[PDB]
Amino acid sequence: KHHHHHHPMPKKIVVFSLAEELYGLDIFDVHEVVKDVSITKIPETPEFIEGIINLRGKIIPVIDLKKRFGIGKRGKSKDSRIIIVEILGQKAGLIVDAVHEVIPIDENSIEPPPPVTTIDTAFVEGIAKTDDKMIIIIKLHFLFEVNGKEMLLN
Repeated sequence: KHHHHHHPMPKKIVVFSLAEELYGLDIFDVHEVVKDVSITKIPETPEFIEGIINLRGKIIPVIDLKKRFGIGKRGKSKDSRIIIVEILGQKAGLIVDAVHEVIPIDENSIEPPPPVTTIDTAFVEGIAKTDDKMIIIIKLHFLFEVNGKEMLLN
């Protein structure tokens, strides 16, 4: 890849909400955003695996982040979406209450989480701070890892 230095190209975070809290992902990790509809529940899976979607002929497992993180089960509406990401070279869907904004940030303002924070640090890449808000940048790596093994993943 040939890079350009003509003008500043800031880190852009897609900010979404889960109940009363703000979370983010780098736009680079956001492949697409689909509506939170027609999730087919799959028997014998963990509760946080809401099910699957059929997206253009591909099976995509969808996680409910509130169930994964232990967040209050409030905030769902028509604004709900499924953010398509890639975890270990596989497509995955993350349920969110809404994509609110896309904000530029200095990557160097992102702080490592303390040992114990809003959600398990296993799920936290770093902590950014916007408006007068805390934004946890989610780490995608282990979202599907149940004990030593990946569910519906690998």
